[PDB]
Amino acid sequence: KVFGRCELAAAMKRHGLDNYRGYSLGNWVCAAKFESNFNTQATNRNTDGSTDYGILQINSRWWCNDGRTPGSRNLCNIPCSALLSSDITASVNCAKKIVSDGNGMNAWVAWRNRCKGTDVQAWIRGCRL
Ligand SMILES: [Cl-]
Ligand SMILES: [Cl-]
Ligand SMILES: [Cl-]
Ligand SMILES: [Cl-]
Ligand SMILES: [Cl-]
Ligand SMILES: [Cl-]
Ligand SMILES: [Cl-]
Ligand code: NA
Repeated sequence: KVFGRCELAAAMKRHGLDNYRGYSLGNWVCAAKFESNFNTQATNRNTDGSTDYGILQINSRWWCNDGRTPGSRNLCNIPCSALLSSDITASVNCAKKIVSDGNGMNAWVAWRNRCKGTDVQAWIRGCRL
Protein backbone atom coordinates (compact mmCIF):
# COMPACT_ATOMS: atom_id res chain seq x y z
CA LYS A 1 0.00 0.00 0.00
CA VAL A 2 1.14 3.61 -0.75
CA PHE A 3 -0.10 5.75 2.18
CA GLY A 4 -1.18 9.34 1.95
CA ARG A 5 0.93 11.68 4.13
CA CYS A 6 -1.90 12.52 6.60
CA GLU A 7 -3.23 8.91 6.38
CA LEU A 8 0.18 7.64 7.57
CA ALA A 9 0.49 10.33 10.30
CA ALA A 10 -2.93 9.13 11.64
CA ALA A 11 -1.90 5.40 11.53
CA MET A 12 1.41 6.16 13.28
CA LYS A 13 -0.38 8.25 15.99
CA ARG A 14 -2.95 5.47 16.68
CA HIS A 15 -0.02 2.98 17.12
CA GLY A 16 1.67 5.34 19.66
CA LEU A 17 4.68 6.67 17.64
CA ASP A 18 3.81 10.35 18.35
CA ASN A 19 6.53 11.52 20.81
CA TYR A 20 7.82 7.91 21.21
CA ARG A 21 11.31 8.21 22.90
CA GLY A 22 10.72 12.01 22.47
CA TYR A 23 10.39 12.01 18.62
CA SER A 24 7.38 14.03 17.45
CA LEU A 25 5.14 12.50 14.76
CA GLY A 26 6.64 14.69 11.98
CA ASN A 27 10.05 12.99 12.51
CA TRP A 28 8.45 9.55 11.80
CA VAL A 29 6.50 10.78 8.73
CA CYS A 30 9.66 12.48 7.35
CA ALA A 31 11.63 9.25 7.88
CA ALA A 32 8.94 7.19 6.07
CA LYS A 33 8.84 9.65 3.19
CA PHE A 34 12.59 9.44 2.42
CA GLU A 35 12.95 5.71 3.26
CA SER A 36 9.98 4.30 1.26
CA ASN A 37 7.96 7.24 -0.28
CA PHE A 38 5.14 5.88 2.05
CA ASN A 39 5.11 2.50 0.13
CA THR A 40 4.78 -0.53 2.51
CA GLN A 41 6.16 -2.80 -0.27
CA ALA A 42 9.52 -0.94 -0.59
CA THR A 43 12.63 -3.17 -0.47
CA ASN A 44 16.32 -2.29 -0.82
CA ARG A 45 19.25 -4.77 -0.99
CA ASN A 46 22.41 -3.66 0.90
CA THR A 47 26.01 -4.33 -0.25
CA ASP A 48 26.44 -6.72 2.79
CA GLY A 49 23.51 -8.87 1.42
CA SER A 50 21.05 -7.71 4.12
CA THR A 51 17.75 -6.20 2.88
CA ASP A 52 15.65 -3.23 4.07
CA TYR A 53 11.87 -3.76 4.24
CA GLY A 54 8.69 -1.64 4.40
CA ILE A 55 7.71 1.95 5.12
CA LEU A 56 10.70 2.48 7.52
CA GLN A 57 13.18 0.25 5.60
CA ILE A 58 13.97 -2.01 8.58
CA ASN A 59 17.07 -4.17 7.99
CA SER A 60 17.42 -8.00 8.18
CA ARG A 61 20.95 -7.84 9.77
CA TRP A 62 19.35 -7.28 13.24
CA TRP A 63 15.57 -6.90 13.22
CA CYS A 64 13.74 -9.52 11.09
CA ASN A 65 14.25 -12.96 9.54
CA ASP A 66 14.35 -13.37 5.75
CA GLY A 67 16.37 -16.65 5.74
CA ARG A 68 19.07 -15.12 3.46
CA THR A 69 21.20 -12.85 5.72
CA PRO A 70 24.01 -15.06 7.09
CA GLY A 71 24.91 -14.45 10.77
CA SER A 72 21.94 -12.07 11.25
CA ARG A 73 19.54 -11.69 14.22
CA ASN A 74 15.72 -11.34 14.34
CA LEU A 75 15.31 -9.01 17.35
CA CYS A 76 11.69 -8.05 16.38
CA ASN A 77 10.82 -11.80 16.18
CA ILE A 78 9.07 -11.42 12.78
CA PRO A 79 9.49 -12.51 9.18
CA CYS A 80 10.77 -9.54 7.11
CA SER A 81 7.60 -10.08 4.94
CA ALA A 82 5.44 -8.77 7.86
CA LEU A 83 7.11 -5.39 7.31
CA LEU A 84 5.55 -5.17 3.77
CA SER A 85 1.90 -5.52 5.02
CA SER A 86 -0.74 -2.79 4.35
CA ASP A 87 -1.15 -2.96 8.21
CA ILE A 88 1.85 -1.02 9.68
CA THR A 89 1.55 -2.65 13.17
CA ALA A 90 4.66 -4.92 12.72
CA SER A 91 6.70 -1.94 11.30
CA VAL A 92 5.69 0.38 14.22
CA ASN A 93 6.37 -2.32 16.90
CA CYS A 94 9.80 -3.03 15.39
CA ALA A 95 10.63 0.71 14.98
CA LYS A 96 9.92 1.16 18.75
CA LYS A 97 12.63 -1.48 19.48
CA ILE A 98 15.10 0.13 17.03
CA VAL A 99 14.67 3.72 18.32
CA SER A 100 15.17 2.40 21.92
CA ASP A 101 18.57 0.80 20.90
CA GLY A 102 20.68 3.84 22.09
CA ASN A 103 21.16 6.05 18.92
CA GLY A 104 17.52 7.15 18.72
CA MET A 105 16.40 7.91 15.20
CA ASN A 106 20.04 8.23 14.01
CA ALA A 107 19.58 4.42 13.34
CA TRP A 108 17.82 5.66 10.17
CA VAL A 109 20.63 7.18 7.97
CA ALA A 110 17.90 8.91 5.85
CA TRP A 111 16.42 10.57 9.04
CA ARG A 112 19.88 11.84 10.06
CA ASN A 113 20.67 13.14 6.58
CA ARG A 114 17.30 14.56 5.44
CA CYS A 115 15.03 15.10 8.49
CA LYS A 116 17.21 15.83 11.58
CA GLY A 117 17.29 19.57 12.36
CA THR A 118 14.65 20.44 9.68
CA ASP A 119 11.08 21.78 10.19
CA VAL A 120 9.68 18.22 10.57
CA GLN A 121 6.28 19.56 11.83
CA ALA A 122 5.69 20.52 8.13
CA TRP A 123 5.12 16.76 7.54
CA ILE A 124 1.86 16.77 9.65
CA ARG A 125 0.70 20.34 8.69
CA GLY A 126 -2.91 20.28 7.41
CA CYS A 127 -3.63 16.84 8.90
CA ARG A 128 -6.72 16.16 11.04
CA LEU A 129 -4.91 14.31 13.88
CL1 LIG B 1 4.25 14.01 0.65
CL1 LIG C 1 6.13 17.06 14.48
CL1 LIG D 1 18.95 -15.34 7.84
CL1 LIG E 1 17.43 -13.17 17.33
CL1 LIG F 1 10.51 -16.02 10.23
CL1 LIG G 1 -2.28 0.46 9.63
CL1 LIG H 1 17.17 10.30 21.53
NA1 NA I 1 17.75 -11.48 10.26
